[PDB]
Amino acid sequence: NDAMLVLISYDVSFEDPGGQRRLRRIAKACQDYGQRVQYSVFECVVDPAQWAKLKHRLLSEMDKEKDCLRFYYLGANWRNKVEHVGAKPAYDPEGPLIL
Amino acid sequence: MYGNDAMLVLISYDVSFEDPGGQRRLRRIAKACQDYGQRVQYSVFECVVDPAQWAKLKHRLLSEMDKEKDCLRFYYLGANWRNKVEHVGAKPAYDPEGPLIL
Ligand SMILES: [Cl-]
Ligand code: NA
Repeated sequence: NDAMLVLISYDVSFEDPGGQRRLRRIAKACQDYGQRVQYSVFECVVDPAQWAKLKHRLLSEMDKEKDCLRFYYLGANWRNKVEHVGAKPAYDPEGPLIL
Repeated sequence: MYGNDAMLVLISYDVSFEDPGGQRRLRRIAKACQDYGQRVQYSVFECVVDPAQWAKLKHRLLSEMDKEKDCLRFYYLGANWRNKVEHVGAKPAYDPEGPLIL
């Protein structure tokens, strides 16, 4: 199916030992699908098969009692629904602002 | 409640803590956003706003940010944001009582 963008907000206490480990694992899982717009906010462009696989990984890595994941479904036309103002994102500043 | 023309904007404020200004700007931006929704991360905000409200809020946010040091990204979830947001796990620390989704 058509690729869509999911914006993933991972609310984790990263300065805590476990939180740091879980964030690293979640960041690694998300990395090649898009870009890291904050330390724990990820954009992932995914078709249906990719998203089913990815979502399962993320839910497995998080601690459901301590952390929370929020998914924002921007759809296939995410480009028409995202706006960037200001400095380039710290991560991959050479890439496009919008995926 | 909200009007039928209300929509959700998810605001990611990638703010620089290189100097004390960052925390100040974040405090101002958080305050501007607080009236319209909830704070889902330290610098990620949800705001439910109609067109006129958004025009005013957006202008305020752009004026408070430092455009050289910081970045603001706006994600326009539309009038049907409720069908496009999913929460898993613990309640948000800011406004832990309220609904998970506005
Ligand atoms: Cl922290
Ligand atoms: Na960390």
